Formats: sequence, structure tokens, C-alpha cells
Amino acid sequence: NIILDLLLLLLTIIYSYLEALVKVFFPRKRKSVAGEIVLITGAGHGIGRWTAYEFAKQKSRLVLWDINKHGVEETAAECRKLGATVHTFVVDCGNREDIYNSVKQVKKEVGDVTILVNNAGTVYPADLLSTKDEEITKTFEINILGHFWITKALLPSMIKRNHGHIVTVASVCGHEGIPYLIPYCSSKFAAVGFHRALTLELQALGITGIKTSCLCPVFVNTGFTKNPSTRPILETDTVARSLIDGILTNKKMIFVPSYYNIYLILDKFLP
Amino acid sequence: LLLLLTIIYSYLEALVKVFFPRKRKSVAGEIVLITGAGHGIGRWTAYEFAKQKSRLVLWDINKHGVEETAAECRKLGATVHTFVVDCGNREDIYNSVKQVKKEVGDVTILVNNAGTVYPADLLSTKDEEITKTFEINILGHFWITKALLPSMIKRNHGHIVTVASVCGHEGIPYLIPYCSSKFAAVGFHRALTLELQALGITGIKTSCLCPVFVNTGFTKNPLETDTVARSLIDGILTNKKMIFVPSYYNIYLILDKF
Ligand SMILES: NC(=O)c1ccc[n+]([C@@H]2O[C@H](COP(=O)([O-])OP(=O)(O)OC[C@H]3O[C@@H](n4cnc5c(N)ncnc54)[C@H](O)[C@@H]3O)[C@@H](O)[C@H]2O)c1
Ligand SMILES: NC(=O)c1ccc[n+]([C@@H]2O[C@H](COP(=O)([O-])OP(=O)(O)OC[C@H]3O[C@@H](n4cnc5c(N)ncnc54)[C@H](O)[C@@H]3O)[C@@H](O)[C@H]2O)c1
Ligand SMILES: O=C(NC[C@]1(O)CC[C@H](COc2ccccc2F)CC1)c1ccc(O)c(F)c1
Ligand SMILES: O=C(NC[C@]1(O)CC[C@H](COc2ccccc2F)CC1)c1ccc(O)c(F)c1
Repeated sequence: NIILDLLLLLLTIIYSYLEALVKVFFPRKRKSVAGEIVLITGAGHGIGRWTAYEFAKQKSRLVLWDINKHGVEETAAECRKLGATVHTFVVDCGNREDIYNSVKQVKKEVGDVTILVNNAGTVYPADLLSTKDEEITKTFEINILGHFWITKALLPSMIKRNHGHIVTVASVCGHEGIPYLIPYCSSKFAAVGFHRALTLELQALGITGIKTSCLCPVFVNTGFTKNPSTRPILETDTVARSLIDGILTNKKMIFVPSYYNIYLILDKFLP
Repeated sequence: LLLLLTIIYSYLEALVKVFFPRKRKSVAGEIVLITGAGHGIGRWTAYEFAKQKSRLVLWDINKHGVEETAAECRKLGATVHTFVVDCGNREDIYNSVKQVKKEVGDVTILVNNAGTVYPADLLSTKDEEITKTFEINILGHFWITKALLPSMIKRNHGHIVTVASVCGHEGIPYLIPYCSSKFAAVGFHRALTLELQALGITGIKTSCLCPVFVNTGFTKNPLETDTVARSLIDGILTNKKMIFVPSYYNIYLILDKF
């Protein structure tokens, strides 16, 4: 217990310092996203909202979607103060029909989205037998099925121009199971799979201009879930910074904190 | 290079399997519910359970195919009950669980095998088919497990078998909706294992079957059915959590993480 704490803590410093060393010695080049049409779902609060702020500083043209009218317009007001041109829409990102109709409006009002951030998410923590079936369905409808309908609507223009970036906001819950989050983990594993199979298909289809990134943070202080009872302290602006740095550098799998990948590599060796 | 790692891992495993073997439990007299048992993996898994002397509950939307499996199981000496159930339909699942309870009793081993696939690139897929894929390959696992888990918990004895794929571990072009639904099946199994553990439920075991392509006619040809059914039964009896078919496929998965 004292031995395994000091063992993994040393690697939380070893992997982290090794990465910050390679990041200066052999760096990945940063692209520009200025003037790109960025659509962010769940832009009304938390990660989506702070990702919208990063894109506003990057000089992108923003399209913000959310079911919360007040929340998304509040993010847009901050983005406009940052100097960005912003369009907001009230869209249920778990509703296939609402998504398609809103994509026609985005096309007519702004133009063709070049960067899609599938951020909107839901969760109803409970043990399997305490979950409501309506909750399981909502979780899948928003966390994964919505990613299909939005990507399918926006991908044809990106393919035609051979230029785009599909950003999947998953979780470390898409890599490991967590108790009381069975429907949620399952939907997040589905998001990781969509990103992986999408990357491989574009490659197989000879589509070189469309990039893919998958954001996998640990618990974040956004109010999305109730703070763990007794238990890595992660703030919203840190996650939004990690995501923007990942997108600009065309990084496929963005773990937040980046060192979290050692636990994932370790699990693939355990008895 | 990789052809050698395949022979090395395979022979290392067959060596440990005789030197330090896992003990095999009995499933004789257990009430085993197998979904999509009207053909392929589910059918040949039903045959393995019939030889194991289990009581069988076979579900499928293919009535003729499921009664054909049942006839073979009965020849093998097993008692078998068949039901025509859409394992992607929540209402049909719940009503059928009422009928299973009234006619057979409490299921102790659940095999979530029923599955669907519509190969096509993302932009060629039909939205109705993406929904069907999720409804059957994962959402159905929630409704069936939720219905059958309460009796297993009460008795602290059960086994939840998730039939996923290597597609639940790696992405495949032309199988985006399918891979996504299979990743969801792997995640359900992983989070379910960890939750039972956290809740102090020691008697309920979990296994996840992840085969590569199998010659069942599930998809057009780019591993035989009886081989997969044998691997699954050997995995269940030995309480193995992750059953890759072929078992050596795990080296490619360990390699991808580097
Ligand atoms: N918070 C964490 O601990 C954590 C960790 C890892 C990953 N994530 C993921 O990050 C994403 C954003 O979560 P967050 O922590 O910023 O949460 P949040 O509660 O701060 O905000 C999520 C936003 O999504 C919106 N939304 C919900 N349902 C929607 C729908 N049907 N249509 C449109 N918008 C909808 C909400 O209105 C809200 O503004 C989610 O996909 C979540 O699963 C969160
Ligand atoms: N065949 C492969 O290459 C392969 C590889 C890995 C995993 N798998 C998985 O193995 C499982 C079984 O596939 P298979 O290869 O034996 O296919 P199969 O075609 O031989 O049979 C699948 C069975 O599922 C039944 N089914 C389909 N929809 C159903 C529904 N709504 N309700 C009830 N039953 C339903 C079908 O009637 C059929 O009998 C699936 O979960 C599949 O995804 C298959
Ligand atoms: O950890 C996240 N939230 C915190 C919770 O809200 C509260 C704690 C429970 C886990 O509780 C236990 C775990 C193991 C044993 C016993 C527990 F009780 C998960 C939900 C969380 C939620 C979304 C994410 O996307 C994410 F990465 C992390
Ligand atoms: O491999 C399985 N089926 C085979 C196909 O039926 C036919 C080939 C395509 C993949 O094609 C390509 C992949 C990469 C590059 C170029 C391709 F053309 C998948 C579907 C298969 C199907 C279910 C499973 O569960 C599984 F594990 C495997």
C-alpha cells in the first residue's frame, strides 16, 4: 500500500517529465485554426464553454450548440468579448431530427463547419439496478448516437474539400470501467470506438485532409457529476487548454492528465 | 516478425495451461439463457452447454433456427425451452423474462450473444441501421442483464457472458457503427465486473468473448464456429474475464498500446 503509492507516484513524475522533454527536443508543429468554422456541442457550460474560449482566442468563427439557451448565449457573449464571430443555436444533440434541421440552418447562416467538437454529454450515476431505462437511452442518444448524426451531416463537405477535424470528447471512462457509471462507461467506450474506426476508415478511403482527436479527461470540476466521496484534481481551463493543444498538433488521443496513459498501459499486463 | 510472436505467445500459453491450470467449475443443472441461439456462435454455445448438462433457455427472432438448435440440444440429453424474443426490444425482453420465470425459473448464466451488423462506410450507412446495431448489440444487454441480475444477486451466484468482438478493442473500416456498439459491449462488461466487486458481490462472474472473423455468414468473407463455442465454454468454466479468439490476438492489442 505504501510501496505501490511511492511506485506509481514516481512514474507520475517520470512519464510527465519525459513528455515535457520530448515536447521541446522533438516538437509536433502547430497548425492555425483562424477563420475555420468550429461547431462546439455542449458549449453552454464546462469543457464545451472553455473550449469555445480557446477557439475564440485562436480567431476561429464559432457555432455553439446547446439545449440551455441562457448558458450557450452567456458563452457566446464571452467569445465576442475575445474578438470572435459567434452564432448560437438551441439544439438537442441527442435528437437526430433536431440535429439535421439545425445543420441546414448552420449551412444557410454561417456556411460549412470545418472543425466539429462532439462535446455534449449526459450521465445519471447509479448502480445498474438503480438506473432508469429512460436514463440508459438518454446516455446513449447524447454520448454516442448524436455523434453519428452530427458527423454524418457535416462530414460530406469536409470530404469534398479534403479538410476537416472531428473531435470526440469521450473520458477515461471510455478506456476503463468505473462502478456506478455502467451506462456512462459503455457509452464512452462507444465514443472511443467511433473515433478509432473513423480514423481507420478515412485512412482506408484515402482521405488525408480530415484529422481526428479524442479527448479523454479524468474527473473535472464542472458539476457534471457529484465530486467523489473520499478520493487527481483537474480544473476546466486545464482541460480546454489540453484539448486546443491536442487539436492544433493533430494529436489523436488526448488524455488529461497526459500521464494517465501509464495506468492504461499497466492494466494491459495485470493478471 | 509477428508470425513468430504468434507461435511464441501460443506455445507459452499452452505451457502455462498444463503447468499452472485454472480450475474448471460445473455448470450442470444451471439455467443458461442464450440469445441469438438460432445460429452461429449462440447455436454452438448451446451445444456445449447441453453436453455440460445445463438447463437451456434459447432466445432468437428466428423461430425455425432456434427450434433447430433446441432439437440438437435435446438429442445431446438436455432439457430446453425456446422463446421468440427480439433482443433489441426492451418491452419484448421484459415480458419474456416474465414467461421464463413462470415456466423455467431463475436464469443463473446469461449469454448476451444476439448481434447485428450492416457493413458500409459511414456516409453509406442508413440511420435506421445504426439504431438497430446499438439496440441489439448493447442496449439489449442492459435490459436483459437488469431483468436477470436481481435473482443472481439475491443468491450471490451467476455468470454474465458478453459476446463482443475484437471490434470492441480495435476499429475496422466499413464497420464504424458496429465497432462503436462492440466497444460499448466491452465497456459494459468492464464496468459491470468492477461494480459487482465494489458492491461486495463475489458470486457473480463475468466473461467477455472477443473473436476475430468467424465463418457463420454474419458478414461476407474478407476461424470456425465450433472452435469459438469451445473457447467460450472453456473460458466460462474457468471464470476467465477476457476470452480472445484466437487467444494469441492479445499481442496485437498489447502492441497497439505502444
Ligand atoms: N466532468 C467530468 O468529470 C468529465 C470527465 C471526462 C469527460 N467528460 C465529458 O466532457 C463533456 C462535457 O462535460 P462537462 O463536464 O463540461 O459538463 P457540463 O455539465 O459542464 O456541460 C455539458 C453541457 O452539455 C449540454 N448538453 C447536455 N445534454 C445536451 C443535449 N441533449 N443537447 C445539447 N447539449 C446538451 C449541457 O446543457 C451542458 O451545457 C461530456 O461529454 C462529458 O461526458 C466530463
Ligand atoms: N461472425 C463473426 O465474424 C463474429 C466475430 C466476432 C464477434 N461476433 C459476434 O458474435 C455474435 C453472434 O454472431 P454469429 O457470428 O454467431 O452470427 P449468426 O448470423 O450466425 O447468428 C446471430 C444470431 O442473432 C440472432 N439475432 C439477430 N438479431 C436478433 C434480435 N433482435 N433478437 C434476437 N436474436 C437476434 C439471429 O437471428 C441469429 O440467429 C454477435 O454478437 C456478433 O457480433 C461475430
Ligand atoms: O469519477 C467520476 N465521478 C465521480 C462520481 O460522481 C462519484 C464516485 C463514483 C465512483 O465510486 C466508486 C468507485 C469505486 C469504488 C466505490 C465507489 F463508490 C463515480 C461517479 C467521473 C465521472 C465522469 C467522468 O467522465 C469521469 F472521468 C469521472
Ligand atoms: O472482419 C470482419 N468482416 C469482414 C468484412 O465483412 C469485409 C471487410 C471489411 C473491412 O474492410 C477493410 C478493412 C481495412 C482496409 C480495407 C478494407 F476493405 C469488414 C467487414 C469482421 C466482422 C465482424 C466481426 O465481429 C469481426 F471481428 C470481423
